[PDB]
Amino acid sequence: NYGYQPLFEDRRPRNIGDTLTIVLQENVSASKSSSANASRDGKTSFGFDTVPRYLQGL
Amino acid sequence: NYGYQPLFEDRRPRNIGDTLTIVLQENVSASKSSSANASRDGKTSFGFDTVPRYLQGL
Repeated sequence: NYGYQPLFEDRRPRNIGDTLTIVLQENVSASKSSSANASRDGKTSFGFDTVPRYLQGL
Repeated sequence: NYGYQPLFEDRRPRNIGDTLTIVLQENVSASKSSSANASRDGKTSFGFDTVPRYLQGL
């Protein structure tokens, strides 16, 4: 004797020892990315190629 | 016995121990960028290639 068994209810595990099918379908995909940058360029110049006479002391 | 179980309400977790499915879907993307620049160019010239006689002292 197996006890009350339903007639229209789906066949589910109910007690200890009942078997159940597991469809293993795992798909995990995690990602991360990052970046940082900095730049700085400078040029300076001053040339008195021909100095006038009133400014040759400076 | 499991207590009052609704019939048309969706199957939600209500008490401690109930299971809930989480669909992990994260998509975060932050960005920032900036720049600055400056420039300055100068030329000056004066040439008395042929100096007139009344101006040869200056």
